[PDB]
Amino acid sequence: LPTGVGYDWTGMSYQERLSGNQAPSLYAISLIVVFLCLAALYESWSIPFS
Amino acid sequence: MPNFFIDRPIFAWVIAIIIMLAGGLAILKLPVAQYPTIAPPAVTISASYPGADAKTVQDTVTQVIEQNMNGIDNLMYMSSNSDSTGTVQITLTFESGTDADIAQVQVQNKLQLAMPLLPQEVQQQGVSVEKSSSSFLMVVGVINTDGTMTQEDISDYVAANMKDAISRTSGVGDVQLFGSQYAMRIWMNPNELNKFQLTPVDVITAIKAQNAQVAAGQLGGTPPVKGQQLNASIIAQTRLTSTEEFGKILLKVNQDGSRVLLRDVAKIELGGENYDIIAEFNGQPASGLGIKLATGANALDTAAAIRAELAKMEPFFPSGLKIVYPYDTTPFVKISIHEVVKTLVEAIILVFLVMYLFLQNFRATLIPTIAVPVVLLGTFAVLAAFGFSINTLTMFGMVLAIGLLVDDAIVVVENVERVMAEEGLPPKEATRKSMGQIQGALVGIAMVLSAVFVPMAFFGGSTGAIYRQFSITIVSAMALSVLVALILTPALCATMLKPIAKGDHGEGKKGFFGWFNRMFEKSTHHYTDSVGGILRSTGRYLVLYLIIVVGMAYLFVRLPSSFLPDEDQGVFMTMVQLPAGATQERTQKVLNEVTHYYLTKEKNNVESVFAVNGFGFAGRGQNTGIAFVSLKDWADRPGEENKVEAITMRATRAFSQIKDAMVFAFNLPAIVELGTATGFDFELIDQAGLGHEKLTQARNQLLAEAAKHPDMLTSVRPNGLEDTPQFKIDIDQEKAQALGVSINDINTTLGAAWGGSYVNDFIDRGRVKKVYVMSEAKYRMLPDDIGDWYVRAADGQMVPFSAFSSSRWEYGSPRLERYNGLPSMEILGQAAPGKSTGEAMELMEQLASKLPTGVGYDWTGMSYQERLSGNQAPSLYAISLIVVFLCLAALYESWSIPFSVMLVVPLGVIGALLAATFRGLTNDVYFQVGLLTTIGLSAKNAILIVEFAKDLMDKEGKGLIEATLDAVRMRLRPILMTSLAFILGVMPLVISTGAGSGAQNAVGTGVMGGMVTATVLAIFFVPVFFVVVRRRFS
Amino acid sequence: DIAQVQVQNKLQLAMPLLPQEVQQQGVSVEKSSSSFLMVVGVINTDGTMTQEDISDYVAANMKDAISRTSGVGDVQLFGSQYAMRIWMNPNELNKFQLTPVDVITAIKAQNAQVAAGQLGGTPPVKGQQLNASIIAQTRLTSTEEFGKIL
Amino acid sequence: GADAKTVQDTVTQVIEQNMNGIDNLMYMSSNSDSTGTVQITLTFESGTDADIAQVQVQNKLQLAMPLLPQEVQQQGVSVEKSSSSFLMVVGVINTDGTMT
Amino acid sequence: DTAAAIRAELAKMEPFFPSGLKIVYPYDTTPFVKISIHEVVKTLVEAIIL
Ligand SMILES: NC1CCN(C[C@@H](O)COc2cccc(C(F)(F)F)c2)CC1
Repeated sequence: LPTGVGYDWTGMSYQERLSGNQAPSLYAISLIVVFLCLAALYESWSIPFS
Repeated sequence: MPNFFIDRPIFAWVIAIIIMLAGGLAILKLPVAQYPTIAPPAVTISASYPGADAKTVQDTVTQVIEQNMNGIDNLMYMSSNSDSTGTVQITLTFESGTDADIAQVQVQNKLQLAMPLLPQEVQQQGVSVEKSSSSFLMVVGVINTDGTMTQEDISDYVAANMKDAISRTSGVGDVQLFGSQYAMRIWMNPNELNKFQLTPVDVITAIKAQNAQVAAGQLGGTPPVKGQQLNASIIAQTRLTSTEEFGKILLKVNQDGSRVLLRDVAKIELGGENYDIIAEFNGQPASGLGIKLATGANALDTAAAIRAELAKMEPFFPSGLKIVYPYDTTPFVKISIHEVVKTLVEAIILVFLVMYLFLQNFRATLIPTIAVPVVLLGTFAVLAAFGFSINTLTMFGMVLAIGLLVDDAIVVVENVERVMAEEGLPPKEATRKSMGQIQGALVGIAMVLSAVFVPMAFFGGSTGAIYRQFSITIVSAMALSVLVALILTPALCATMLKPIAKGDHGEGKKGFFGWFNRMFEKSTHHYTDSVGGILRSTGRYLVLYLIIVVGMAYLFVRLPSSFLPDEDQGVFMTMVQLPAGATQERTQKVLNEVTHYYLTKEKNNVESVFAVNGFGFAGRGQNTGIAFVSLKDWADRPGEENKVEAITMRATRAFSQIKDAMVFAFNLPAIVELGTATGFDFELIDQAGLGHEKLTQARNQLLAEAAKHPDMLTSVRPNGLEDTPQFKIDIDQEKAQALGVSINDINTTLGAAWGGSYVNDFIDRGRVKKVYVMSEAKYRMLPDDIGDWYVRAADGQMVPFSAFSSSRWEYGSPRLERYNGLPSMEILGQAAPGKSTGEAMELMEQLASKLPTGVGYDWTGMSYQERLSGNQAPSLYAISLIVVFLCLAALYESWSIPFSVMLVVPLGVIGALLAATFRGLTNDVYFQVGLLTTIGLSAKNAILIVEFAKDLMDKEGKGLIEATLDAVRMRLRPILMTSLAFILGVMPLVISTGAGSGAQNAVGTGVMGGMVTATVLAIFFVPVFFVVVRRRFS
Repeated sequence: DIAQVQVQNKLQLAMPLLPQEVQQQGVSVEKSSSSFLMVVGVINTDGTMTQEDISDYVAANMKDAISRTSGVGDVQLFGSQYAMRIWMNPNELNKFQLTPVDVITAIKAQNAQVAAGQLGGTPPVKGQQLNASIIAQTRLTSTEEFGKIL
Repeated sequence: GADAKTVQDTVTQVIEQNMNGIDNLMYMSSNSDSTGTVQITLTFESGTDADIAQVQVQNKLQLAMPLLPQEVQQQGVSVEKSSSSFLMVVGVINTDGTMT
Repeated sequence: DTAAAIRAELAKMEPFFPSGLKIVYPYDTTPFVKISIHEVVKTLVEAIIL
């Protein structure tokens, strides 16, 4: 479009964009948390990695 | 717990990783501000009644609003000012912890119901309720370097183009315009008005009639006919848009057929809504935006965003328009926080170096280098959890807690090291033995330091809010340090430390390290022998301890008290006060002299001067002014003579020679949200409707009586303006009726001509702007100009003001004050040197008790806080002392041994007091928190010494003297190395002289002195206390 | 607090439609118990003050501060504050061909405080040396000035 | 009686000027109608206390209220928690046909 | 607490009253509350003694 006209998402689309944006960080944090829990419980890094 | 995590090092590492991740998340998400919310929440009501004196505003606005300020929750007090400029300013102060949003909504809601009772002009101008408990994050000035734009033009441009985008910047909480939009000014000529048979009333009526918005209707609107096909909105008369349109307004058509327009009887232009205040930046016209930071926002990021937005704006500006920053204290905040962070990092590095010097082991040194940062990150996480921010108080509290953190890490690592070097056990078994030795002591120490530091969180008022930051920070740091010492440090010792031979303690090494080991062994032997000799003659050293306690009490009573050190923030202020009746031009001349002096005699130090003519502090008028002087960067102002204190002293000395003006230069308070010192704010209330004159007489009597006590009260002065001449127009309404002149017309003519009248709005370039009608300046200057104004009568003949009104000169107040809804006068003072604030307050109460009947008094401001939180300290610390005794008795399973530990407080207190006294520092907040930290470290050392001694006495058959000597021998090294690390860490704070050096010196000098004397004295006084206690109570 | 906030937010929509007398008297929104926390009476032992004098003293010197005390939800004055009372005589109004409308207009015109402006007010002319507030008609303060209203 | 442009410049712009700086504000959308009506919906972050947000919006709206036309003030500027979806529609008819 | 605050405010007012003016408390249930709670506390102490 011409210069000076931008866009944005509002309402349902805003929430959809937020969910999509924050999904990968959620996955990374959950994987890290599970890895740390396994390392704490089984007293190892090999078992968490496997 | 220590044994659990020695077999599970990975679980300890997982806990540490969780703590570090939480701390990092907090650091990324924490707010940053110079100070937290310290002032009690306050809500301020502002109204304007143009052209009105103080009494008119007070009787028509102030009292009406004050009589409706009922049913508002958590209100400490209320005060109000009514100024001769026509403005009422009412401040309602609520208790700390009150929800500022709820207080503001309640205040405005009670005012919305009071609104119908106010004059229509006040309603038209609007009454605004705001939060005055906060200050400006930044001031962005806009100047014109070509002279093509006046102050009004710059203000209008800033309003139209800059205010919106600045307000939309992230983190910006509020934007106040230093100016106002354009206003359609109608400058009336009384001669032309009389020539064309007109008055100001006619001008206002014509403007209202011919400049309005009319609701027209709609074509084919519902309910329509059964065959309508077109529906359109009808547009009709709309507001005017240009000065030419206003000039064409028709006032009357003469009999001969001539047309009288508005331009015929007046000049039409685009001026300002108000002309009371003129802002200049280095002598050039200037406008500005005052930006307040939003709640929970990062001050540094917000300032950076504001600057980025301004830089984006720069290209589109009209030629000659420039952006300046007269009040930029953000650099001070940045440098202060950076200095604190550098202090923390250098403290960690020095801990590493001292650990390597004393233990000569790389992994042992690494262990604290891991432990301490974990505790710091956890402390950041804890601050974020409880809704705290990164500010000066919290960061200095962290600096203070570094001592305890490093002490814990050093204690654990050094004890494991010593067990390895003595018993020859491997790292795991040695760590088990060490933690079995010291874990109960660590837990008891955590409890004791909790008892020591928690009570500060329960102080009341602004001082209590200040102390709560340190309390929470240090308590969280200490708790996390203890948890780390119980969880991670044992695991790190068990997994990282290498084995050491049974008999190896560095003697066989060569070089500097071998020499140091031999010297330390010899010093330990000498110290052990000296302690053994001391224990044979404990009575002499008990007498010496009594001497130390007496000296401590003497120094404490002789040490002056304060709140916060005054800082060189790169800016300061200069107030100009001219005599009563001085006009804007005289104040402008004086401010020009001040600006010339600052830009010539201090050109090497001053970067710019922002002179505001029209309002100073504690008043606003043509005779008052304020200049905000900005200094160059500290790197460009080296030496004591080039700092704010010296510059202000020199400027005041230079300005003392200015005649017919009081010009006084001074520095900002530590927290600008409070104007506070070692002084008192006192209110003298008219409790029986005596009147203004009797209240003035009572105030004068009180001032004389206070001046008759120079040894206790200093500079007791009123915080207000004296009565000034006023011009009274006494209208004889009988003559007006006889001449057929309506008194309403007379009053409207007088007010519109001399006071100015707001008529209605108009749409300029798509923005609503006010329309003002006022007399042209030439005809409303002097009393004689009153004769130039005529008013039509019922007969149609003009009558002069002299025909139905007389004039004279009287005396009246240019500023009327009320406290708690009653007339009042404010008196500021301070206790004389060597006298406490409480004594000055008591003397002022005694002097007030001898005042005329019907005159009461009250304490407001900091005096109110003093009167509430007066005796709370000693009780809070008697509770703390009792809880410490109980915790120590639990730890040692003895009702008497706790005293041997508790008797160590004076050893550090005396050193802190001596260091403060020699350097001349005061008993301020930073000194007190450093004193508490020194007491905590000394108590920790004494607790460990007594624990070792009692363990030797009980778990082994060793005697009292033998156990004490062995305990002190074992504990000498960790004590000395921790003290060395902390002292070297605080050297930069002690020696600092740059930005933020006031707080740095206040924190560092007391810590240095207390730590030095605690380390020196405790190492041979704690054994004496333990031996004496065990002998007397066994 | 929120209940009162919402109630007042709805009431400020109706306020413009209420009669001007109701607005001038003052619409109030309280959040208080329906029963008195206490009753603070005021008497005169010497007997030198009438009930009206005591009521006026309580209203003018005691009621407002008590209403501002925290926790006080509502205050009911067992009496009333003083006001300047004009007891009209219809026979004398008819004698001079006057009505209560004329009396009210005269009171409004001759008992007022007017913003009269300033000497040397801003924007001033160059060389202006004097700045003073102009004082004009002030509100009457006694029961002798109202009696002199023409 | 004011078109969309005039009411926008006189009301909507003035009101939305002061709406910046309110806590937890995701965004805001306003519309100005030819009948002089103005709506300004401020959508806050999920989990925000709606009552506190309404109180803050009222506090910021006071700073603009006196700057609006007197006709607006006579009609009244309302601030209230809003929803954009109908929970239900309850219709009413007459089965006799007697009522219009 | 509100009754205590009211009494404190009245105490602040009294010094400036006209001659003969006096404050009385024709209706106040707070004394009943004080004596009731005190009586229950007394019964507790006597119960411990018994
Ligand atoms: N109509 C307008 C005309 C222009 N001025 C502007 C001055 O207020 C700016 O001066 C300052 C600068 C910095 C801080 C302050 C503080 F003290 F308020 F924090 C005041 C106000 C009224």
